[PDB]
Amino acid sequence: SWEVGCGAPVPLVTCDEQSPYRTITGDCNNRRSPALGAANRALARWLPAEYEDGLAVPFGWTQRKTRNGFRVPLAREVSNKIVGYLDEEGVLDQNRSLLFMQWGQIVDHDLDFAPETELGSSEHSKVQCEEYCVQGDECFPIMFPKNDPKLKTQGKCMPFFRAGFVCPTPPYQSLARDQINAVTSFLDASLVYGSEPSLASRLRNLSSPLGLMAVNQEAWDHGLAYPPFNNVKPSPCEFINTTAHVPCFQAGDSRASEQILLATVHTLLLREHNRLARELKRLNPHWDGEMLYQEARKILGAFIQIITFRDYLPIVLGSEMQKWIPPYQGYNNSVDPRISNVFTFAFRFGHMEVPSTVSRLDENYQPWGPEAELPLHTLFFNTWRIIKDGGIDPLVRGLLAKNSKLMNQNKMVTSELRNKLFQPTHKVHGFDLAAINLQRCRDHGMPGYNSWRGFCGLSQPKTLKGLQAVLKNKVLAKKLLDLYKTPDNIDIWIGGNAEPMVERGRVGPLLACLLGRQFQQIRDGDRFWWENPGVFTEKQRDSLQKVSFSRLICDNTHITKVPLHAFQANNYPHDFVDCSAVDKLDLSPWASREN
Ligand code: HEM
Ligand SMILES: *[C@@H]1O[C@H](CO)[C@@H](O)[C@H](O)[C@H]1NC(C)=O
Ligand SMILES: *[C@@H]1O[C@H](CO)[C@@H](O)[C@H](O)[C@H]1NC(C)=O
Ligand SMILES: *[C@@H]1O[C@H](CO)[C@@H](O)[C@H](O)[C@H]1NC(C)=O
Ligand SMILES: *[C@@H]1O[C@H](CO)[C@@H](O)[C@H](O)[C@H]1NC(C)=O
Ligand SMILES: NC[C@H](O)c1ccc(O)cc1
Ligand SMILES: [Ca+2]
Repeated sequence: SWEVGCGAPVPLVTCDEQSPYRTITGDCNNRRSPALGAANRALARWLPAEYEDGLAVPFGWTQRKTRNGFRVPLAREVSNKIVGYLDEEGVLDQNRSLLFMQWGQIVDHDLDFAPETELGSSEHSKVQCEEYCVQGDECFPIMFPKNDPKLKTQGKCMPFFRAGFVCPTPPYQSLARDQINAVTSFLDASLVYGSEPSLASRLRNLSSPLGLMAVNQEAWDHGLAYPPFNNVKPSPCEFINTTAHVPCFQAGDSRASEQILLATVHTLLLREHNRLARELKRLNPHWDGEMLYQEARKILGAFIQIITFRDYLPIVLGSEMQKWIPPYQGYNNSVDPRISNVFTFAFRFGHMEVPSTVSRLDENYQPWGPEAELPLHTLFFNTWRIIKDGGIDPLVRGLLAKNSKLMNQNKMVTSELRNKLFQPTHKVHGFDLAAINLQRCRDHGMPGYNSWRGFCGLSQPKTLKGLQAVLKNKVLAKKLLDLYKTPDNIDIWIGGNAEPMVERGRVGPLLACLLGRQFQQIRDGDRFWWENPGVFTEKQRDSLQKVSFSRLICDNTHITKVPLHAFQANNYPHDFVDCSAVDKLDLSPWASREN
């Protein structure tokens, strides 16, 4: 064991038996194993890690080390030969709104986050990766192949730093490297409220005992709130327009400002917390701030759970939904509610659903201004377009009226993500999320595509024609075998996303299984699930079900025309109704009288 820099948590905390609310960290959810699902613990390993050295090192690291007898291809080569495409025409999903993509990023962010170590690294090590493309320690650069346009204009590589892990702790037993999940595994609004005490406290409005989340003091949205700005230099949201000097938002999850629709969604969630606190106070003016914060949080946590499991999962999983996520039976305390490492790659299917543009739409759902449509890449780390240029209402309208990209075997990831991605700590709109996804797959020691096929009770192709029949695509299978030379060596991100979609869904069979299990586990294994007997009252539960994204939008913006089913492709004015024709969240059953 080399003296490599690493972060390892202790990390223990004590538990309260009677507590009616979740902890911030997610500790104490499970009584028998209180750290299960808590943040800052290892991602769970559904199958043993697969490293080149049966050790931390990742496949692709040493030149002369093969995987199953073949060299693994460069992540950027796979990306260029398989993931990329020119023509954006015909790629939109005729029956998914762009809100469908956006919820998935939201749900992803609630559940997992494996930050790189590099933030905790010496400046000489950061600059050595970028400036010289030299592989060492964490630094694991994505090298360009020879016929790559980025060679000519960017250098010999893209920088990349290995994910954080729980660092060797005694007895230096032979355990493979285990990456950290930095947020709570429970679907618990941790992206709004935080997964650590210190952040969760900074986000709160202490000053007024009304249980409010802190809001921006420097700017407002026709009176409605924005999240506070976050103080830290450098701020990537500053770097992208140094004239506008509008920093990133400060939210319960670090990645909130990564793109403008995510920030929009986080802004909707904040507002609902505050709206709930106010109305609860009215009902219960005797409740103090803590009680009002906790009861609102709890309501918002259920809201995310209902929207995800009632509205989102059925239309991702389609015909496999019932098989993996059958109706609820109550809290089972022997279920592992931890997020698996493989899930953090499975759920990147979202990436194939991101389209190349974003639109702002007026109150007649017509283009908001002369440059109302914008290219996705101009919107990475871009808070100024919100603050300065119309607020969230136009952006929300385009989440409703515009469409997600459909996954498609010869048009996988838009070039806005595949060539023009911006990352903090690098200066250029020049990165490739697909390449990064593959490198990270390796970084995490992921078993290859057949291991997971076999895990999920599915066949394991060994030849070209085997592969063709599974992918139902001769040319893609050809390109894959040319790169891999086998299917055992195909990285799970690209293998799982290549399979045609299941009926009524938007992922294939392998991903539906992987995702399927995970979500079933995080519902069944959660002591605070909204429907779990005892968490809410009977009467509370009849109000809670009524929720809808539509209602969330009406309540927290000045939009009055929304569809009933928001994840559907909805075209206005046909599929749009007056806000009034939509159910509310009835808060009466929260009035807790003396008697
Ligand atoms: C413009 C929209 C989006 C962009 C630019 C984006 C970009 C990124 C980037 C750069 C990462 C970190 C990659 C790494 O360091 O390994 C990431 C993480 C991730 N993204 Fe996205 N993403 C977007 C939306 C989505 C959507 C819609 C989904 C799925 C619905 C999704 C799923 C994920 C997952 C699962 C992770 C891994 C989180 C983890 O670290 O555990 N993302 N995204
Ligand atoms: C659109 O999708 C929903 C599932 O989200 C489905 O119920 C409906 O039939 C779909 N419409 C069409 C035309 O496929
Ligand atoms: C805290 O709430 C009070 C109203 O109760 C408000 O005037 C103040 O702006 C809030 N502070 C922050 C930082 O949101
Ligand atoms: C920067 O923001 C200002 C407004 O604050 C705007 O007029 C300008 O076009 C923006 N520039 C870029 C390069 O995005
Ligand atoms: C609880 O989960 C475990 C997982 O192995 C399973 O064996 C058992 O069927 C579950 N119990 C109930 C009552 O659902
Ligand atoms: N927070 C900055 C970083 O580039 C990032 C941004 C967005 C993500 O979804 C994941 C990671
Ligand atoms: Ca969570």
